[PDB]
Amino acid sequence: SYYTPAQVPPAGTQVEGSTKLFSPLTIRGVTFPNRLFLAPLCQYSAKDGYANDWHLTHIGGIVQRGPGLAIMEATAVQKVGRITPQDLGLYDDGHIEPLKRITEFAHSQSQKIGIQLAHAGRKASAVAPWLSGNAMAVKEVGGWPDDIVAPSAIPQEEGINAVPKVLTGEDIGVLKKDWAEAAKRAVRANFDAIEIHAAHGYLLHQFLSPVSNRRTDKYGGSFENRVRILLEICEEVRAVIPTAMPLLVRISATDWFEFDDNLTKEFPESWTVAQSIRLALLLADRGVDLVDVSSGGIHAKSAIAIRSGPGYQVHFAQEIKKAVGEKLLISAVGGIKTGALAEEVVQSGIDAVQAGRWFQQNPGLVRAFANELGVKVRMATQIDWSFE
Amino acid sequence: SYYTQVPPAGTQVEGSTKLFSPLTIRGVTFPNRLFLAPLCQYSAKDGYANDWHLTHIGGIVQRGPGLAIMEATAVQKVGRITPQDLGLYDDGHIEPLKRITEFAHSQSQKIGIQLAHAGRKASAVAPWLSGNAMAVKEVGGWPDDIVAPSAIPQEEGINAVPKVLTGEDIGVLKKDWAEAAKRAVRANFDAIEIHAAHGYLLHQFLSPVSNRRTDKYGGSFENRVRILLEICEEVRAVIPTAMPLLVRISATDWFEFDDNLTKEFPESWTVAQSIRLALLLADRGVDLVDVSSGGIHAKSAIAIRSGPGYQVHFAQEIKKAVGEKLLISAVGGIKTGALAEEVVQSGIDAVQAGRWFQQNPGLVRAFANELGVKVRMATQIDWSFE
Ligand SMILES: Cc1cc2nc3c(=O)[nH]c(=O)nc-3n(C[C@H](O)[C@H](O)[C@H](O)COP(=O)(O)O)c2cc1C
Ligand SMILES: Cc1cc2nc3c(=O)[nH]c(=O)nc-3n(C[C@H](O)[C@H](O)[C@H](O)COP(=O)(O)O)c2cc1C
Ligand SMILES: [Cl-]
Ligand SMILES: [Cl-]
Repeated sequence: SYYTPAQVPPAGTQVEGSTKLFSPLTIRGVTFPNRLFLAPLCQYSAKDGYANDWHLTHIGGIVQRGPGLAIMEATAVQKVGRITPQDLGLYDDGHIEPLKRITEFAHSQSQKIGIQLAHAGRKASAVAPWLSGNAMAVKEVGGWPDDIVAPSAIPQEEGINAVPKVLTGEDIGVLKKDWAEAAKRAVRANFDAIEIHAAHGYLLHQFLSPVSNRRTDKYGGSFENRVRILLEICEEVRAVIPTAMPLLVRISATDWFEFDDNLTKEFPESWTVAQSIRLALLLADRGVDLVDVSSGGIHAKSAIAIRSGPGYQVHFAQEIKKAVGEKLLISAVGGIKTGALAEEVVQSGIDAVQAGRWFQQNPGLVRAFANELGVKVRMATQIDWSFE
Repeated sequence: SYYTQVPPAGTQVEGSTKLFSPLTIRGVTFPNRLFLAPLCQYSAKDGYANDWHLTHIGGIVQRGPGLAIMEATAVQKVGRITPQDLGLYDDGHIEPLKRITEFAHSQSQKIGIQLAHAGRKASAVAPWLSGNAMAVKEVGGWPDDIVAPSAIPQEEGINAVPKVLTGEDIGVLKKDWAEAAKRAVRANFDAIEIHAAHGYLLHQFLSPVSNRRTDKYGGSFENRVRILLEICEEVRAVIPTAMPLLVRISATDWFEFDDNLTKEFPESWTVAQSIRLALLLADRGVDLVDVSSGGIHAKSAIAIRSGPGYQVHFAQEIKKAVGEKLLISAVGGIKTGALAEEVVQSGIDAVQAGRWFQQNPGLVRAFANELGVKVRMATQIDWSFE
């Protein structure tokens, strides 16, 4: 073989330097070149759940610049489980082909790509956040307010959201099968990893939290009952995806009520960090490789933790990681917006960090972090050449 | 109508800089005067655009350059710079480029493409392999088939000696430039640029260093500019009258600024000739000239340099000479918003940036921040700042 090109590592490889952040991480059959992941970040740009060239150019522009793993936004496992009418879906076989075009591009760059499987439950059929932080998408704009579902018939915010329909046991069986089928579709779309969304007040968190889950069947009313649907979904997803495939779960570490004097009185039973630790070990027992630690979402008084400060919920990730040790990988997310902070989080014992907004603000976040840390991390050949 | 506006990304929503003020050419309005300069990606096979080009251009267009000019795109197969260049020499090239213009248009953005021919600098390797070396046939090259006005290699002992274009070859070449322009129109580009710079084919005719012909295409100024004037006429005859037509020139071979190089190359391409040419181009429906420099010789490299605004003065000299008869853009190290605004406030109509966009696709927002103004991004991108 003549004129063989010089071999190069994937973009995102630490070619000079010894930071932990830009050191590789292997989970089962996949090696990520570094531990700075793109967090799932809804784009509100789809019709009928299909990815289009917005998603391809958005994700592709970031993947050119070497995140260790690029996790695609919340992708609904049921049509009625979309957050907005503009969400991605994996509930139709037709969804596979456009997503495959994105994974193909990532793989042309020798990059790793994942997707977050999701269901919004009682927070479904809402409008994009630039229209409202919480308002219904009515049927005339593609909404389905009459068809949203939940563990209990309680609206997210009364007077704003539709009252959800209560899932029956049969409905829960169908839901679990649909989660598994969406996972099978993600595999057919050639994703390298899958994440289950169990956070941010969406359907699985609605079962986890006694604030939203008032059921008295086997899916509510005790810790074992409240985590049951998530544990069952993890088992059934693991049963249908390759054993080589990393399985991630994103959780809300707490409803935050436990940390405020008044809110604890108002909601004396809620989802808490101690329950998250207990849950994390049960997840590890079912083949979940990594848990990403966010927080919030279950109530108007408990927003999704999208905040303005640095590393604002790293401490939850650290408490969980201290409790679980090497039995489970942990990633932190939230305001991890400089290289110094990202490296400090992983040096403290956290296995990886994720950034969401900071990648959309700066698709070259990896190189910014590398520059701050005084190390060299390869970009795409064309991009590195542009610095000449 | 129930449940019913935002301006395009790149619109100055607060502030009064000239840089982020709109510019109208014929039937097209650009929301600002910061353009993405043509920037080869060396990522194509057989001239076809692919998802590298789509994700590269799309990621920049999301962030609102007034006009995104796509890289040198060959009008003949043998006119590619490298075997990895884009082409518009085959109808098959239309649909992949159409996907890119479709995405730009979904963002209400304007997109152009640079039609090009490398002449005696064709069939070279990508620059990270060599600044100048032949792509041999075994790696997709065509050294035996490169063409030029005169049988003189770019660098002797490095580049193949080119075949001399005959009169009939020149007729075919002009028809191929026009056919590529027709294909660019069918791919739904908003604007077209003719590449007449950087030592490539049309500059090879312009400069007496490379053009030693004694037919009607060499040996005098009128003869040396002839092929470019004729190509501009042929292209204008086949594209919409509403379409902006740009030309990129090399302002000079640089030999005129050094006594020894003037002795060694007593006739070369010069700024004064660029001024004369610019007015002839304006007469033929060229709307805007972008001012670069260099390329014709090892002793005259393409001006890709490390300093700020390093050939702004050529653009200013040409703009002073042509006045309102022609629009002028500057390029080269225009890497901060303060500099870009100073350049346009000196009378230049627009500025272009190449490397600085690939380094930072959000260059527009960086420049706007430095200037203390607000320039809209795609809705999703502006939302990510909440
Ligand atoms: C516009 C937007 C969309 C988001 N979409 C998702 C999503 O689809 N899934 C998810 O789990 N989190 C989502 N999040 C939360 C982020 O993944 C992330 O956890 C949060 O923004 C904090 O990290 P950051 O400071 O790096 O952005 C979103 C956040 C924003 C601002
Ligand atoms: C990698 C690379 C590729 C380029 N490709 C082209 C091209 O296709 N056509 C062109 O006219 N100029 C091309 N240029 C020159 C640029 O358009 C630009 O004029 C030059 O890089 C200086 O401007 P800048 O400082 O903004 O990069 C290229 C430059 C580089 C570094
Ligand atoms: Cl979310
Ligand atoms: Cl060039």
